[PDB]
Amino acid sequence: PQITLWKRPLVTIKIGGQLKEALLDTGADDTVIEEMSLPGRWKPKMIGGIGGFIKVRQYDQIIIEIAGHKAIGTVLVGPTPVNIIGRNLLTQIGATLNF
Amino acid sequence: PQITLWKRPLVTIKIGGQLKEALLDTGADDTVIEEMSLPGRWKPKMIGGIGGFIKVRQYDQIIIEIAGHKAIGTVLVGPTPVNIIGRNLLTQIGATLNF
Ligand SMILES: CC(C)CN(C[C@@H](O)[C@H](Cc1cc(F)cc(F)c1)NC(=O)O[C@@H]1C[C@@H]2CO[C@@H]3OCC[C@H]1[C@H]23)S(=O)(=O)c1ccc2nc(NC3CC3)sc2c1
Ligand SMILES: [Cl-]
Ligand SMILES: [Cl-]
Ligand SMILES: [Cl-]
Ligand code: NA
Repeated sequence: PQITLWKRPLVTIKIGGQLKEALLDTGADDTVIEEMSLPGRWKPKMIGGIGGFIKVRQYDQIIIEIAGHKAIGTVLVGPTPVNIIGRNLLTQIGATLNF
Repeated sequence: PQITLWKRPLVTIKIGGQLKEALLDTGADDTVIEEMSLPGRWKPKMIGGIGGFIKVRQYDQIIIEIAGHKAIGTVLVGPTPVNIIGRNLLTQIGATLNF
């Protein structure tokens, strides 16, 4: 598909058996999801943008389905205001910016 | 161009006759640039990021070139940790996400 940018590029994702809405975010290195349980091990991490830093849990090798497309990668879980699909997963679904 | 996402989508912008580096950011509604001088009056705005809010200065109808593409629109100036080109200007340069 081709997604215009007149409004926020929100898509449905499936993660951890749950459906969520998330933002396709080319300005995000990493994928950051609101609080949820995920299986396996994790380790703490600090990530920082506008307004400062938040503490998250880093889970590796997590399968996600993004707008119908499966990928695997690291997911960060914590108190983000918005669920964000970052470049680590956008690359895996073949997403590009075109102009 | 067609920009892949294996690295940050950084481009050169020109604003006020000066070149700067900025991030093409589909997760940003608005364009936010580090402290600089812009002409005219400004209005107040708050923008919510992952770590909290910053106050910024809103300047309207600013001439800005993004990767060689001319735009004229709203620029927010404040203590952002990187220069961000958001959807208000990505739409002016005809950018889409594709996969
Ligand atoms: C968090 C998103 C929902 C929103 N952000 C855009 C992001 O793309 C942002 C853009 C960004 C902001 C920043 F401060 C530094 C940076 F490197 C990139 N990424 C970011 O915060 O990522 C974090 C900082 C690292 C970079 O990527 C890594 O993985 C993602 C999690 C973190 C780390 S933002 O920068 O806070 C932003 C930009 C414009 C904007 N415009 C707004 N307008 C108001 C009407 C609503 S709110 C608003 C918020
Ligand atoms: Cl990853
Ligand atoms: Cl590729
Ligand atoms: Cl604008
Ligand atoms: Na894991």
